Amino acid sequence: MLYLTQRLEIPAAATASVTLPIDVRVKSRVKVTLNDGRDAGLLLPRGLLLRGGDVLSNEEGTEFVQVIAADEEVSVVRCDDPFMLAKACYHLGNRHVPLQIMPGELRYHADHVLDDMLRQFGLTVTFGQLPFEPEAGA
Amino acid sequence: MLYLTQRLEIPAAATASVTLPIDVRVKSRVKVTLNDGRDAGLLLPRGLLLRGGDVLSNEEGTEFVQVIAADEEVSVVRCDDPFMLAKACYHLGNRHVPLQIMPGELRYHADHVLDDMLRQFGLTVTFGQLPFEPEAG
Repeated sequence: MLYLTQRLEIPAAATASVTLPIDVRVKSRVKVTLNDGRDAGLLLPRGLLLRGGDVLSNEEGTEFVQVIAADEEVSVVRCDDPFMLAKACYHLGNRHVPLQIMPGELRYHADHVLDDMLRQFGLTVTFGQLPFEPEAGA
Repeated sequence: MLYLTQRLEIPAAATASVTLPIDVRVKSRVKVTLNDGRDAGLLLPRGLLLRGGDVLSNEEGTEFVQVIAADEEVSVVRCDDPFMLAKACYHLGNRHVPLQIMPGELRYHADHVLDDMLRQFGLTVTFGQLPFEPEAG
């Protein structure tokens, strides 16, 4: 039974693979079927951030699996007006809502109350099944 | 004494004014000093936010006091890259920091800890003595 351990920075062979949510990419240690086929456990230190593209490796180095942010039910906000988005970011952080931030776009786990709070800013909120990479801050 | 009890939606020619910082402007019941030296007691409806430009009057409609946001010690954050400002807003709100948000310009009570924290994000912080008007949520 192969078990993942250390996390390298160097993006080696993408021959192996695994796809997990944000929920599990902060467990440091767990197990479920993978993408390369070969099931495997986990051995990562405390308080680690696993990002889409972040390669992993074992003690032997024979394998270099890759972590992939699985699609997750999220609310997506797209606007080309930084101000309207800035305001939003403020109020979401004020409720400690894990949020993904990119130019012209925001992502947070689907929640209608939040969608209505954002629509109250004249923002368009649409549902999506996409990878969720919220801001570093657990 | 003199009591200001209403905030007329309808403007009017001001007969006086009182300068006040945000902490006071959130206070419904309080004794203040008009800029002409007279003492007036604010007795407006509870839970109301006084903004600069607000005009308070009395029952008899014989006094129209204009609220002026007092100059406060604030840090000012800018960046030609608007996307950089957003992340700062998210973190500031995470810490529940009163914040004034304008297009390409943030403002908050000067605090050196927050300043460094924002420089990390690579934001240039500046200082000013300006009227502070934080978001109300």
